[PDB]
Amino acid sequence: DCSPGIWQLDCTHLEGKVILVAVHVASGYIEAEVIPAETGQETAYFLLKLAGRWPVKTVHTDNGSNFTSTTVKAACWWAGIKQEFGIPESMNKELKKIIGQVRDQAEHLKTAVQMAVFIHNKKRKGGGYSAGERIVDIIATDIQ
Amino acid sequence: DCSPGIWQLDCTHLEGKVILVAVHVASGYIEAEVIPAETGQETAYFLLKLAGRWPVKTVHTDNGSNFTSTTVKAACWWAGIKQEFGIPESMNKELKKIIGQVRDQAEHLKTAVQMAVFIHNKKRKGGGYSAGERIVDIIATDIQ
Ligand SMILES: Cc1nc2ccc(Br)cc2c(-c2ccc(Cl)cc2)c1[C@H](OC(C)(C)C)C(=O)O
Ligand SMILES: Cc1nc2ccc(Br)cc2c(-c2ccc(Cl)cc2)c1[C@H](OC(C)(C)C)C(=O)O
Ligand SMILES: [As]
Ligand SMILES: [As]
Ligand SMILES: [As]
Ligand SMILES: [As]
Repeated sequence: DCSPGIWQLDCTHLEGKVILVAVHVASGYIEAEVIPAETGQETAYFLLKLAGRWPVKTVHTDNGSNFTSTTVKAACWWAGIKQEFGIPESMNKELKKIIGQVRDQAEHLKTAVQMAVFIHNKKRKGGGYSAGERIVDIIATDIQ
Repeated sequence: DCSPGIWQLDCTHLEGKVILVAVHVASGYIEAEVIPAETGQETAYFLLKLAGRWPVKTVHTDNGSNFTSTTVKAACWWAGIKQEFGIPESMNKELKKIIGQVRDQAEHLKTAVQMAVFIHNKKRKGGGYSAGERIVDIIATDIQ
């Protein structure tokens, strides 16, 4: 399906804390970080992080105002990301499911989150690669 | 050259702050994070993060005592990482070079670091893919 450089970025709340969640839409691969609160500075920094790892062409979000900080515009600018003016899923419900199941295993919400991300990116499809294998396949295919 | 699941993990110091630096040895691709101080908890958490993203088989370090926390052993255990009992470069000098050059562009050391990581992972070889393209090629090739 989708162009290999599109990502979706959003925040959920759990335990009084904010989770920032990136989804590479063609694969389903997520990365995620617990931040103390939703600020433009946290978003910018996460985008900077994401961009030096993957080819990030455009990012979409379900709250466009997330992206209005100058901080955030500065990060998109410097790393050459364009915003998605062009899409009018839920992993957030599912990753939240996975978090709920491991929460036991860890003291800090952040550990549970990364544990949940690990499980998600590694599960093979109901029948069939894993999100982790898919993102890498898609992005390599788009190289060679 | 090297097995696609080997990583090197180490810390450098700059500005009174600790930088944790992961290097995928077959590609030269790095990821990096500024942490407030070198603790076993920071290392564990970074490994958890790294492992849900890439297939991480073994990790090496230039300071084996970094890896003796139970916290750290717990993270390697849960994510199935083995430590490298089997290697007797410098990117640290080079990434530090790249940091020194961009430091100007940012207030916080952390931003400069991610900016430096971005530049590193994206530069094409002197003649020739980039570290970013290489890691993805290696890891996809080892899938199919
Ligand atoms: C604070 C902590 N203390 C521990 C003490 C003993 C053991 Br065995 C594990 C942990 C883990 C622990 C839990 C799970 C895993 Cl996979 C690895 C370590 C944590 C976790 O925090 C990090 C990862 C930041 C150190 C946690 O939140 O529980
Ligand atoms: C605090 C800060 N304030 C700013 C104010 C105006 C503008 Br234009 C950029 C920044 C940037 C800034 C600098 C570089 C880039 Cl690439 C993007 C934003 C930062 C950076 O911090 C992060 C990334 C955490 C927000 C920084 O350390 O300078
Ligand atoms: As957000
Ligand atoms: As943007
Ligand atoms: As370290
Ligand atoms: As280990």
